[PDB]
This record gives sequence, structure tokens and C-alpha cells, in this order.
Amino acid sequence: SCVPGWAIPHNPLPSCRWYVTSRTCGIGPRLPWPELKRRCCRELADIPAYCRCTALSILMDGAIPPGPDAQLEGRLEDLPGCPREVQRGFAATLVTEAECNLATISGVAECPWILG
Repeated sequence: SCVPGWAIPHNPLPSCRWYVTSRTCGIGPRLPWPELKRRCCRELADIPAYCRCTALSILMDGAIPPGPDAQLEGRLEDLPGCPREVQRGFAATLVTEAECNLATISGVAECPWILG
């Protein structure tokens, strides 16, 4: 069920994109750091524990759901002086107790396969 439209929303984790770009790229919404973080973690916890790593994966590398239209969902693209590799490295740490501290399918707050 961990697919956009099903257990995962279409265009997943809008606020996490911004928090990732704010930190790495320096460009983001005009919101205080804690607010930026909170909104990201909120959207993340609203996703079933089991689908949480998949969601990160989609936000990082994007996804293409089958269908007549099928548009590219998520994915972190390059920003002026902010390559996609920098953003990805930080995005991978979102579930960490350091960041959002949320449990995945493993029951532990970590996604070992996400990065790379």
C-alpha cells in the first residue's frame, strides 16, 4: 500500500522538501526553523510506520505511478548552487531521533536503505 495515492499521498511531504532546501540550499519559506521542522515531521508521522522510508525515498528520488498520465512524483532536483546530492544526503536523516525521531517498519527510527 506504500504507493502515492494509496497509503502515501500524491506529491508527498511538501513541507519536508522546503525544510531540506532551507537547510541545504538556503532557500525556503519565511518560517522559523522549528516551525519548518515541525510541519515536516507532522506530515511524516501521518504516514503509516511501514510506509515512512518509502515516502522519504519518493521525496528524494521521485516516483512514477503507472497510468495513462503518470507524472513524476516527488524527487529533489538541482537548485542554483545546490546540487541534488547535497539535498539528498540531509533528506535521508529525517526519521532519525536527531531529526523527526519516528519509527519505521523496523520499529526503530532509521531507514538503512534510503540513502543510496
